[PDB]
Amino acid sequence: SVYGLQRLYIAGAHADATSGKTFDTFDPATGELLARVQQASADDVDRAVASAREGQREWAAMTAMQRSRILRRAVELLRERNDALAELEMRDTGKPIAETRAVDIVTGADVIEYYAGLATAIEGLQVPLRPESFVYTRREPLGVCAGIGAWNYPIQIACWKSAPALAAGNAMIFKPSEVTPLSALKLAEIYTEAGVPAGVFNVVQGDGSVGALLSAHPGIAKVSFTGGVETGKKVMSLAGASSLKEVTMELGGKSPLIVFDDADLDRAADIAVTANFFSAGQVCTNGTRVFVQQAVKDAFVERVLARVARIRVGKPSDSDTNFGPLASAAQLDKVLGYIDSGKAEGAKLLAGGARLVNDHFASGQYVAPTVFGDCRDDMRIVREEIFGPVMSILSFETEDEAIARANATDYGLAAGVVTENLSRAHRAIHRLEAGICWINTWGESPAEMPVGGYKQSGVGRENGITTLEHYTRIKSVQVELGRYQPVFG
Amino acid sequence: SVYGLQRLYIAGAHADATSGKTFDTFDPATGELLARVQQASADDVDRAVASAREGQREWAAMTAMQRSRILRRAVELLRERNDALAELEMRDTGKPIAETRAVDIVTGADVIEYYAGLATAIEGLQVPLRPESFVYTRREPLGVCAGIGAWNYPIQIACWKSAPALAAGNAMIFKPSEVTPLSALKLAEIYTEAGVPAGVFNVVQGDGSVGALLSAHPGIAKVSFTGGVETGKKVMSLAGASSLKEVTMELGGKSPLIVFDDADLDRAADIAVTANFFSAGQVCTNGTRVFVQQAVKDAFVERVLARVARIRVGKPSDSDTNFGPLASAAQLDKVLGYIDSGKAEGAKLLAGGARLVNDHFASGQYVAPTVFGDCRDDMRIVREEIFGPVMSILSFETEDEAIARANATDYGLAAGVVTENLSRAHRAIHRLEAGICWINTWGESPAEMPVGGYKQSGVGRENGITTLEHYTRIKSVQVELGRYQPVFG
Amino acid sequence: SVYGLQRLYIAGAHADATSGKTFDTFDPATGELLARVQQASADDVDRAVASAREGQREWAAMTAMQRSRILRRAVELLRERNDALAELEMRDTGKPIAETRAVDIVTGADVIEYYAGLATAIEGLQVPLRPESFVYTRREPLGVCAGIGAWNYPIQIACWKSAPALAAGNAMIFKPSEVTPLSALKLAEIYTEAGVPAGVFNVVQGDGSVGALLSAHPGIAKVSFTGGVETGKKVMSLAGASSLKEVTMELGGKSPLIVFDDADLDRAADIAVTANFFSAGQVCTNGTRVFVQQAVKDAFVERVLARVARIRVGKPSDSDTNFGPLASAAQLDKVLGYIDSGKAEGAKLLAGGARLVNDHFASGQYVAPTVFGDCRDDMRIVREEIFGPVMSILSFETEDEAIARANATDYGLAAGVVTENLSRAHRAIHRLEAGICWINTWGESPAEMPVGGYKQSGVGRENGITTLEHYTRIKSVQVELGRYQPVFG
Amino acid sequence: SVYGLQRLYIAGAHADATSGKTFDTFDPATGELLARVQQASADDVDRAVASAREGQREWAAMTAMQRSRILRRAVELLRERNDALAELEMRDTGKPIAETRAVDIVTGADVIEYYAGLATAIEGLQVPLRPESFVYTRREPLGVCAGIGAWNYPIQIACWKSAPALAAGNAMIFKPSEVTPLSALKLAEIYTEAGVPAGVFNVVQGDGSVGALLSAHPGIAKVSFTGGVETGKKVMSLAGASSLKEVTMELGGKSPLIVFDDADLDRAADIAVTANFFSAGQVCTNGTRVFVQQAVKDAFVERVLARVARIRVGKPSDSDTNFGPLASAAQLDKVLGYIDSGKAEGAKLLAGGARLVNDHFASGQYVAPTVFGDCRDDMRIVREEIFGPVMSILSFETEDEAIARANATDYGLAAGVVTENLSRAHRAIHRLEAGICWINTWGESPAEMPVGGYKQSGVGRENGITTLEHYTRIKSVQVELGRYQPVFG
Ligand SMILES: NC(=O)c1ccc[n+]([C@@H]2O[C@H](COP(=O)([O-])OP(=O)(O)OC[C@H]3O[C@@H](n4cnc5c(N)ncnc54)[C@H](O)[C@@H]3O)[C@@H](O)[C@H]2O)c1
Ligand SMILES: NC(=O)c1ccc[n+]([C@@H]2O[C@H](COP(=O)([O-])OP(=O)(O)OC[C@H]3O[C@@H](n4cnc5c(N)ncnc54)[C@H](O)[C@@H]3O)[C@@H](O)[C@H]2O)c1
Repeated sequence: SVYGLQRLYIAGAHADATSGKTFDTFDPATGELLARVQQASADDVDRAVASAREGQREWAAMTAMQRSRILRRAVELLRERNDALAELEMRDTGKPIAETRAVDIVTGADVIEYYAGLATAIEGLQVPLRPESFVYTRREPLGVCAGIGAWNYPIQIACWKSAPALAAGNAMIFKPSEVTPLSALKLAEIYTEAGVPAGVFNVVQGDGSVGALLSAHPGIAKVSFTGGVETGKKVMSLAGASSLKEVTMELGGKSPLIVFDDADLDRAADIAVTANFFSAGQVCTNGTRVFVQQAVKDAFVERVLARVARIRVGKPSDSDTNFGPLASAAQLDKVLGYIDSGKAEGAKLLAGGARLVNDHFASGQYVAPTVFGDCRDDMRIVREEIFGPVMSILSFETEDEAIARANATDYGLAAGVVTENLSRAHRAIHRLEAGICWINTWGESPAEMPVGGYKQSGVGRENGITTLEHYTRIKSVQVELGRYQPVFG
Repeated sequence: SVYGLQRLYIAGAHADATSGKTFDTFDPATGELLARVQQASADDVDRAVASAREGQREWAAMTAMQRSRILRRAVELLRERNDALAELEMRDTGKPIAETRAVDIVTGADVIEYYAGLATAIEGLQVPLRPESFVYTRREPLGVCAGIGAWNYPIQIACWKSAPALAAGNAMIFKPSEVTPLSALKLAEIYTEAGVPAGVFNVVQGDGSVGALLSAHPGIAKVSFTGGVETGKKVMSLAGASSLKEVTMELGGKSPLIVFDDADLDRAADIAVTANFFSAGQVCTNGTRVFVQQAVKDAFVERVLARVARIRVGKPSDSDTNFGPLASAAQLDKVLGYIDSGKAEGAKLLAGGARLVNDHFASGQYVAPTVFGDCRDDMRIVREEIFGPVMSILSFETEDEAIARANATDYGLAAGVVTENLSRAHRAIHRLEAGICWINTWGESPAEMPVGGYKQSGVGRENGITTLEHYTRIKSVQVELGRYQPVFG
Repeated sequence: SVYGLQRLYIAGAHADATSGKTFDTFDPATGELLARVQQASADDVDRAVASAREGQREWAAMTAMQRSRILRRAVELLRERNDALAELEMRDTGKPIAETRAVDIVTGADVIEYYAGLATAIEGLQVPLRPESFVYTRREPLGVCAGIGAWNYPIQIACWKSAPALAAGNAMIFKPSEVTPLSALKLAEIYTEAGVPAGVFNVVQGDGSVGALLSAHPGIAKVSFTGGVETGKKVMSLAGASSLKEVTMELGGKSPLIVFDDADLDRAADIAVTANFFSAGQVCTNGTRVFVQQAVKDAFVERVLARVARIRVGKPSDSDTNFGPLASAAQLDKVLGYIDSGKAEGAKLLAGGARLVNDHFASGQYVAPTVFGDCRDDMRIVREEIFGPVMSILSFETEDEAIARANATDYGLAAGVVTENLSRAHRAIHRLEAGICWINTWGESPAEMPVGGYKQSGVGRENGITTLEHYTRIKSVQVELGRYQPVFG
Repeated sequence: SVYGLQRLYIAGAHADATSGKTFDTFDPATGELLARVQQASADDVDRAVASAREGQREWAAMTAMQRSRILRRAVELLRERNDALAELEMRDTGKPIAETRAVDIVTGADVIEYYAGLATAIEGLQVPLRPESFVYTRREPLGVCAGIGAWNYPIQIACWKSAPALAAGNAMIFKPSEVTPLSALKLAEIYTEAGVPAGVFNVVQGDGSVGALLSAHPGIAKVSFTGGVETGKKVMSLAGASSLKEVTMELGGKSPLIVFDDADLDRAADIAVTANFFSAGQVCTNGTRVFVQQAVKDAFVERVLARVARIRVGKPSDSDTNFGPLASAAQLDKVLGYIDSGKAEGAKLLAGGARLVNDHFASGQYVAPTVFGDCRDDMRIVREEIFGPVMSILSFETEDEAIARANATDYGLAAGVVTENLSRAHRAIHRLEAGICWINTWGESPAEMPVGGYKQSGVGRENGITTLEHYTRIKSVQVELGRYQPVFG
């Protein structure tokens, strides 16, 4: 194996698990074994909670500025090690090195940096009731938080969950996806090197059974989960049933991109291609239902296909590549099944549609960038999240029609519109039932911008000032300065 | 029956249920039948959701000030009808008319009044990213919210759940406790009279199975529940597993009141009595573990018992009464079982301890105000919420000991201290793991003050500005004003 | 006279001044004497301050909700008396009854209503420093505030200054313009009837020398002034030099309206006419420099002139009138001098340009709606605020040129653009140096929206949540719970 | 001279003035000439404004995080150079090296660090008006700001004024006191080294005439001033009269320290000594009216005198010194004049009272730590700020008396109480008319805590989130998405 045996990270050090079990992580471009990874046992999760409880006490007793400085040092280390971490993330995920060098660590560190600076701005309120009595609130740490990661943006997710948790004075136990377990360990080392106390960021490893141990643990105050809707429902159920934990969930989507007849069509085609094929289509917010107004449909499709034909499919370790394999064979099987469904249900295959098996591609999990035209709302590929590089193009006649069809889903993660018109841009966005909305762009997720789902695409939010506040619990304190008037007299 | 046949309230009118089933509500002071009440079916809940969806559209399309004015009119009607509603609430709950006339409707209307004024102050954010792009957020209504009530403060709970929901532009379907189904229908009539559109406040009736219909319904965006911890775990589980609803939960407690050696002991005894015997002990925030420092224990207990002996136990319809029956026979059986447990495990009975069965008391559910001394942390009466008039007095030696023992519970609703010392008052409160904290007072819950539980006593909060914010969902809108730089070039 | 002798309003009643001096107010449509008005002396201002100090104590001692309810009662009275107050305001100002019935009292009451609801939401902060110490802030009333009014919106200005001051717990002494002294006394009667304590809203009367008495008085904590830039500089100077008062200033402008080549030209012409001729041109925020892109200049001008020709100039007491006289002979002389200047410097007269003196118009102060074309940036009519019905139309070629020329002024009150393009609308507004910015509309000033000037057009803001915050002063309280470590040991 | 010829700092470099004039700065411990400093001319101030305008454009066009990183680098440099800057500040001010090494740069950098992290959290609002229209606000930089410093905390004041100004995207032109001109130049170098663009922090030098050039300059948007009340009144007057600048002022005080009969008397004596003799008494917030309740007066005075006798008066360059000379001969003359007044008016001299003239002290400006007892409210030393090491002790009988006498002043900067009682601590502080209030401590000014004066002790605030917001101006933007309804039709 490339990276050897990897283990748990508890109490400021790498540590042997006590399960007697390991799992494998692979390079999905080559099938090379990257590491054997020890799986945490229930005892290990218990120990990680005890460790986090102890570290949280020391961390929360520091001043807000002491925490700020330590997180700022972690940011420095992430910037310094960006390229090395990007190489590891590329190996583990299959995403192109051109992506992991520019996006994954950059934006992960961006959010740690943002919350490092805001760690001093967490304030309660004060309000008088009368001259003799007033109320103040404290925003106290929750305690020990759990984060459960997905495999498409492993280190970015670890950063985005741990940053507001740590900035607010919590500890976090993080479990990466078993598909991509490696970079979370590097973040744990960096937090320790930056000065984070032992236990404040612990990493446990394993499959969903280890995630369930975290969701059920009575010593954990909050769970933050990124993954599929079916798993999210199990997590929220168990986290609530076990000990009434606070919950945040980010759960995938079938987000609509609406290209109006007064769109800039070059802009629209660029957006649609980014919104469907970045990270080989494995992005929760991807704009996978592309609604295009009839009058510009043919011109728009011509532009999309010309851009899709120029995608540089290749080895993700090659800097010239901008589209690589999917992250697993299970991914490839599911995506190819959806492509079969689209063909069977009468969608028109306009580009791609098959696994690449020539030369080195045969050793990886490569599916061509795929575009279906003449799609209908009742098709499986239109109704269900594919989580791969499959664009569905749907025509519409009127603005009201596009909005109604865009909203006719139980998903609600993202939405976007392309139009040059001032009124249409805002009025359409205001009617779309999604938490993350883009006008004349797609995909950017600034640290300042709260992101999360409507409907079954999630609960709660990440990023922005509001998310830092949601990693605290409110204590209201009423001070009575006057005589307590007896109620029983 | 006193009040006749009572039904559902859907789409601005009373309406027949379709379950084929009814349940009875009684006067717990006399056993008189107050009403036969129709139970909602699954199809009735569906109809209530469709009605709420329609009303929510009209309500949200109004301006914030239009909603504010209508809620202010509802406040006027609640003030005008205070005494008539207080009589109804006294009949249904058994709480003294002296309480329901001064507290239940007054404070329910107080919170509607507060949120009416704040309905115009729900604001998103704006933040620039660069000259070419900026973000704004919208705080949009969730849609249809569900509220599930408890029987100890029926109309107050209905007011506190519906006020922020309606002010933020939502509709609410409310289910009162089957023990106290009557006053919620009066609130629904009042909202309609005040100008609330049909469907914006609907009432369904029934036992826990009807509450579960609401928690599972895919058309409901949020559930707010008041009740016991074990029911709350079931609700949060089903609400999350069904459709990833947002959840607020207020779940009872075993709140500590710490009387220090430098407390004003008259103040402390007054607080302890209020904190244990108001509403015949049926208050979630009651200070039912009374910790008293050894040096003042005997003097404190003497003062407590002198006040307990002056409690005016009697018919709740008599204005001179300040302590009446419990709300049901099941409540009485549970409370009497706890008294049996306390005696068996060795707690010293200092006052009360038995059912009152002389003269008219035999026809009601009356338990004497009960005080146990020499309690231990391991006793069932100290570990478990009794939800009746049973005070447990525990001695301690040191401040560190009192704080450790106060925190050694999975509950976390309220806490309080009595001390004349500036440093001790705040330093102790800051270390107590509870959401609702009182210094030299107990029990007041101003509209401005967020209230809710730590640990297993709750999720989320009620009241205060922050609670209005959590009856909206955040939509982030990024506006790109410049060229979209192609990612696939 | 129509309304008789009018006096001061101090300590909850009308009261004789002690200056020995009076001044007259006239109806600018007819020259009829409306009232003889007593002028306040320095000793009267002292008495008003002592009265305000006493009333402020009672008012601030009330709860926030008590103040909220009283302000809401004042709103009810203003709505009930809207038409009678509108008639008075039309007589005193000369503005059409169609305006005063729909705008002046409606929007004055709108802002009192908004702040009434927010009076309960004034909150300080709390922030911990370390376990042993924390800070909270109080937002305390300033004390006695002064408001100085202008004659174009007399009762609206009185409402907008007094509403945040009173909601925050202050008293206010208000001096209306000597041109329009009457409606402020009616507002003072209404506040008293609504339950405002004696002294909380006092009215003094007189010219600028009485305004200076308020600005200099050592017992006044803050001055809010509406008026011309040159008077404002005198007020802010004296307010600061006398006792370091806080200051809010709203000072008029020369606001640009930019009509782009992709504007809806019917929309643009409607906006331009409203933005220049409402209230006979006597609006501080009027868009009196109308920049029009060359390609649409002729078509835009044709539409403007067609609308100007349909303005209904007439008696302001007739409901069919939508354009009446100016508020005084001094105003007319100034406006006519500007028209003379524009003609001399070469501006092309397109409409209007002279006093109306036929039939009844001869008895009033009427100037025709006037439009100049082919204007230059160096013209006096383009550089200087006219405060009358005189539109200056300026052609431009490029967007960069329009923005540069729009910004090339020491004014900075308002600005606006007309364009159908999403990018242009926001990018242009973000570059315009004005506090009040409109896209595809003009003139609306919602209670939620902070309004005020950049550069020499003002200091501070009115309306919105932030303005309520600036009618309080911050007290920071640090609580030390631990040992004070000696600095001199 | 020790440091040679020092000059202006404009456009990223040291620069020759064009006045032909210099002034001298001295070491007040020895009379050694530290530097000749060039005085800025009017042309130099004009050039500094043009430079600041250009640098502000580049600085504001950066992202908030780019500004944050550059300010964070400035903090690193200040930490690295703390001891060297502390030595310079000790030479220029006369304050003990034990103070300048621990306080002046530490807390100056603390505030830059705080605002560096908050530079990303400056947000406007968004609020809907109706489906067809919404408002958003921008918080835009003011532009070029001016800061005018005092000599008691030269580099700390430069940091505290420049930090929120720069974090919010402004440039600042700073003029240090001519008594202490040196360390502001070092801060300017550090900002440049950290990456601040040329012109964003410029330093001009000279006496009050140069300060007046800044206050009058039409290109400056805001003035922030620290100094005496008489000068503050001139600054606010001229800043308002010239161009309606925004103004912040911090202006000295006569702050009361109230020692109650239930104070910890050792704590109280420690506080009183710190609050009167730190920085040789040259602190604006010093607690120079020490009110002591009669029952503890003698015990309190005995403790104060014992601590005063242990003050280590000596050379400020000696690390063992904790009390050095005053900053100038003019200071010494004024302080000795006040001491003469106290003696003449009958105050009892309890400690100190004279200049130290033995050995090396004769070459410095040394006044002994001085305590007066049996003071009265009508004494000059009690009514007027001395700005030197002169404590006035006043006895009182009742709590109401102490509060009334504490408030009977036109000052209102700080106040504090010493008491062990919870109720008394808060109820007294809530009644004291001062912006900066301390319970059982004195003098700490955390970055999170807004600080400034009531009454004639100031306008506006420094520090806290609120001050960052006051270095922006609000632009409200109304977007109309629907049809503009013609007003003239
Ligand atoms: N503020 C609070 O935290 C608060 C106040 C009042 C009561 N309580 C708690 O309520 C308890 C009362 O117990 P109880 O057995 O009479 O009532 P409960 O807790 O079982 O029921 C409360 C409400 O939930 C409904 N319900 C019951 N089972 C449900 C289910 N599975 N799904 C959905 N809704 C369901 C009930 O019909 C009722 O409306 C007290 O012991 C106390 O702990 C809490
Ligand atoms: N919102 C605004 O910015 C706004 C709205 C209305 C009017 N204005 C301005 O008001 C101007 C009207 O000019 P005007 O000469 O008739 O009135 P003005 O500006 O001189 O006076 C306005 C008010 O200030 C008082 N006043 C006058 N001199 C004073 C002094 N030295 N100290 C204190 N108060 C003093 C007046 O009595 C009156 O109440 C218009 O040209 C326009 O620029 C501004």
